Amino acid sequence: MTADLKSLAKRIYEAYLKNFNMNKVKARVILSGPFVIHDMETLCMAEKTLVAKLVQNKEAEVRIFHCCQCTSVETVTELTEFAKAIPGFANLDLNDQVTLLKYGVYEAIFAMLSSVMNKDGMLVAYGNGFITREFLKSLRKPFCDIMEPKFDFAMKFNALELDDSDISLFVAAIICCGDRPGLLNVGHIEKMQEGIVHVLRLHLQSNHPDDIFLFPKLLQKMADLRQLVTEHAQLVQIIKKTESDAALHPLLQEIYRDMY
Ligand SMILES: CC(C)(Sc1ccc(CCN(CCCCC2CCCCC2)C(=O)NC2CCCCC2)cc1)C(=O)O
Repeated sequence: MTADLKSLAKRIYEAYLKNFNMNKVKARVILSGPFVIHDMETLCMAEKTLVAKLVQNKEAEVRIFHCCQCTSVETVTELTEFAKAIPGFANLDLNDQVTLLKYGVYEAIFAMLSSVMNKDGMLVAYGNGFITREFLKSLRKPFCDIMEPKFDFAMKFNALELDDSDISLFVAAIICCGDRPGLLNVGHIEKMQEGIVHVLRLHLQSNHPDDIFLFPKLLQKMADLRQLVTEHAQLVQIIKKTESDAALHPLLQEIYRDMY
């Protein structure tokens, strides 16, 4: 790993630490011991302290869904800044930057969600709440079907024991996929992708000498995320169609529009 490549890995890591409010070290410090949301009584208590304005109120499941949409809008914003640290990203055509982020953001979201999940629940609301996995399963259909596949992905992803230095590069690689539909400058993106993937490979070799297959394991996780997002988008479409009170924020509507 040349000084240039080591420096690119550090640039990407620092961009991740600066641009995401939650990092995995911070999340683990908190999860080691937030207000616990495990039932309807504690949901409504948390709403009154953490999202006071939101609480004529909607059904609980629809309130939770609205709050989730707010966090997605914010994460999409954070991922947009972050992507500028990727060599060549800001030099790409504005329209290609849109296409890459369009397909990439939810893969990045579900990868990063793993850092705040354990087998019993997830840290939420900027580190101030913890919602149990069983509570989310108790919601009425279809809302109970949103988070469980994400916990299942996260348990196996977390068993890889990645740190923030690895995850920042993996999120950059997700954004760089040169096989998204609609790309204008596939060739330049493939070269941008190759550069990030090359740094990811070398960094995993340095940082995880104990796991000689970690790079292909992460390529497979990328593919698993793409399929997780496809399925997620299908469920979101069901909710939007069948749930009168579950309208999508316009930014998220645009992200899902014509996605899959
Ligand atoms: C919104 C759809 C339509 S479905 C969808 C998508 C994503 C999620 C996970 C949202 N979430 C829980 C946010 C929970 C808020 C909490 C609810 C109870 C009262 C207190 C506030 C959360 O913490 N996300 C992290 C954010 C940091 C970066 C990693 C992701 C849930 C549903 C979408 O597709 O966007």
